[PDB]
Amino acid sequence: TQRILVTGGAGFIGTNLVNELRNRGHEVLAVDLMHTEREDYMRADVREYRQVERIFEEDKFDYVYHLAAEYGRWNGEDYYENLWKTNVIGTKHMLRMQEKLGFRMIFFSSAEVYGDYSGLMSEDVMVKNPISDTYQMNDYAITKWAGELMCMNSAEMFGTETVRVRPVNCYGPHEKYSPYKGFIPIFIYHALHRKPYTVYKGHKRIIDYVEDSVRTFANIVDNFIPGEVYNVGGRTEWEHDIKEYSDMVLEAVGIDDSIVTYRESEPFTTKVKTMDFSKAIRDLKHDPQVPPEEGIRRTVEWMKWYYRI
Amino acid sequence: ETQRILVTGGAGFIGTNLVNELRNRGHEVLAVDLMHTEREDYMRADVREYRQVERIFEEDKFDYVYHLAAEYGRWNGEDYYENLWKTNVIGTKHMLRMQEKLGFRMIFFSSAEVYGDYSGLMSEDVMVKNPISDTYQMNDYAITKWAGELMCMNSAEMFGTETVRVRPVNCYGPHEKYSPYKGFIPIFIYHALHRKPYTVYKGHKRIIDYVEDSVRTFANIVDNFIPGEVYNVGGRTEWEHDIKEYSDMVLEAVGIDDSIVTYRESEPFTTKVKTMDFSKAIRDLKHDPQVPPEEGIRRTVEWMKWYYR
Ligand SMILES: NC(=O)c1ccc[n+]([C@@H]2O[C@H](COP(=O)([O-])OP(=O)(O)OC[C@H]3O[C@@H](n4cnc5c(N)ncnc54)[C@H](O)[C@@H]3O)[C@@H](O)[C@H]2O)c1
Ligand SMILES: NC(=O)c1ccc[n+]([C@@H]2O[C@H](COP(=O)([O-])OP(=O)(O)OC[C@H]3O[C@@H](n4cnc5c(N)ncnc54)[C@H](O)[C@@H]3O)[C@@H](O)[C@H]2O)c1
Ligand SMILES: O=c1ccn([C@@H]2O[C@H](COP(=O)(O)OP(=O)(O)O[C@H]3OC[C@@H](O)[C@H](O)[C@H]3O)[C@@H](O)[C@H]2O)c(=O)[nH]1
Ligand SMILES: O=c1ccn([C@@H]2O[C@H](COP(=O)(O)OP(=O)(O)O)[C@@H](O)[C@H]2O)c(=O)[nH]1
Repeated sequence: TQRILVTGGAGFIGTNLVNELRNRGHEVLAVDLMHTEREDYMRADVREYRQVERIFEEDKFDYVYHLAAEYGRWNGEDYYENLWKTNVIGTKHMLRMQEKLGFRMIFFSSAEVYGDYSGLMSEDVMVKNPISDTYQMNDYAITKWAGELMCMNSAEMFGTETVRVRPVNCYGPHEKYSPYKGFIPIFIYHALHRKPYTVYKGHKRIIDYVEDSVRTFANIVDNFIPGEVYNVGGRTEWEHDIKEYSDMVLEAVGIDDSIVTYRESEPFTTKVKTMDFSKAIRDLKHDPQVPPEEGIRRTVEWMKWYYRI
Repeated sequence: ETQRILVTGGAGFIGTNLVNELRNRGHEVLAVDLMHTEREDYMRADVREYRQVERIFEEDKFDYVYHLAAEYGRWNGEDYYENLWKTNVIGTKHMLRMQEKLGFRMIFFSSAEVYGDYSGLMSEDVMVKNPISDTYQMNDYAITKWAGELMCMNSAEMFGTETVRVRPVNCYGPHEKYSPYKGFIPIFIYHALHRKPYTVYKGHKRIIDYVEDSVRTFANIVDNFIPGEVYNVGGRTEWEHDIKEYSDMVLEAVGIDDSIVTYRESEPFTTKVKTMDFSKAIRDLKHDPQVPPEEGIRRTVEWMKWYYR
């Protein structure tokens, strides 16, 4: 049993991951940007080196899961000061800590680093494909790619031991609605309130249920390979177009699509994210159990409970 | 037509030379930098601070903006990374938000550091068609310049902003003060003029460019501005030399031997060779440097003797 730090530990993936790691008997400190009522929790703004160093003055960590971030492509454009300071300077503070202390780190990147690539998003597309294939389309995507490069330069210069993960389209319990969240919680919250929402038809995604993904994220402790990078998401065969996902939300809520406005495609948005999960299947026992239809049913149920509907 | 031009980083090395070249052509030029000075047509503005950026534009309308404001140098970037990311990236995003509102034309200062450790001809299209692993940026400073380029291209795509990117290479000459964080030329010159020891890492090659030549090329962008373009600006492909050759030119111009020099094989985490292609600057920007390294180094030795009395 390891001592583990989860930054962004009060977020959506963070909350789920902290619970998964604790269920495995790890000792886990959750750190995030606000005070909470949680146990084994500490506020630390990762932009502030003093507050990052204070996390490490208490105890030694074997593993650090670094999720602390400004999340979302349009959040990143609208709040870019917070984005760059948190996602990049915060990551560099974590790397300076890792170079001093020698913990193992799991860096949270994003499938947004593949840009608008139309082919199979294998991890080696960010190695052997022409650079123009994956040009990042928004500041958020660039912060995650800069993070990856900084992790590799730290490894080269100081022998730091880091695994990078590229999460994909995660949904499920502990993801609150806001207008800056992804499509699934937008669709569910709006459908639950009979409020109109837009479907941009011309795109496809693979959605991953958070309970599955954090199982895989937690498996990195059991087979940690310094220098590696993994796409972590659902299954290649779970790819759907956006109307298919909307129709699953509406069916689980029990209404038709009269509240839906159909548009052809969202500008400046990736068309398709056709992921390859073969490396996670190989090294991390990746084996997701909850496909979109069942996952959306569970997420509708959780939001009804959470919002006291 | 005489233009109204803003130069950020206008009290720095290239900035001071560029402001002078532009004013000599009869442009109206406001210089902006991080400190108060005695200079005329000068304003302090910290480009990290949006309010201070906005204030630059509340007085005057600018036709062209040369954006040089930056934390310069790979080792400076590692040692002062907070300042690096906030100035080089957040500052550039503030300038792009201003460009989106006001519609001025911008020249963005990147770096040949964006080519990483590439061993082939560093043509601009290496950052387009070559495998991404060929040019992985090796330090935070290099990443900030590549991030800036991507942000410029995303602004052009989303808002129709008109930007030319330049990749300066290894610039030297008058108005470059010595510090320990400067590049190899002023380090060699200053130390030699003071009989102070310095190291030569032999296993590298560079092409060095005299600043009065480079700013003539930078000023020429006003006369032929092609939205979306990117140019390497430096000396000539055939001015390539190994580091000992440059040391020997400095020592000869000072009038001493190399007893102050310690020879090492190669500098870790440092690009081996920067074999630049200037064919695009020759085509579009009348690039025609008059001052090769031998003569350039003589003139720079002369200027440092005057400055440091
Ligand atoms: N589908 C996905 O959700 C997805 C996809 C790709 C990448 N990611 C990445 O996975 C991670 C988790 O995403 P999420 O969906 O849980 O988002 P989230 O916003 O719910 O989680 C991020 C957490 O980081 C915290 N945080 C922000 N700035 C901070 C700071 N300065 N100091 C400390 N904490 C700070 C936030 O308060 C939040 O709780 C992020 O790194 C995100 O970029 C997620
Ligand atoms: N000199 C070279 O060989 C070379 C090579 C590649 C790229 N570049 C780029 O060219 C530009 C000029 O380089 P230089 O050699 O003249 O360096 P320099 O440091 O002399 O010039 C940069 C200037 O930016 C100013 N500055 C820094 N932070 C600022 C802030 N927040 N607000 C306002 N001003 C700020 C500095 O005070 C300085 O005067 C930089 O963008 C640099 O990265 C130079
Ligand atoms: O209201 C909406 C929102 C989104 N969509 C569509 O749903 C798809 C998914 O969009 P999301 O923004 O949820 O997800 P994206 O994959 O585009 O990026 C999102 O998830 C991955 C993260 O790394 C990014 O930061 C985040 O913005 C897109 O095709 C979008 O057009 C709608 O049809 N309607
Ligand atoms: O004291 C020094 C500093 C640098 N260099 C070498 O000079 C070259 C130019 O390095 P600089 O940092 O000036 O520029 P860059 O590497 O960023 O092009 C590199 O090969 C360095 O190894 C050197 O021999 N001695």
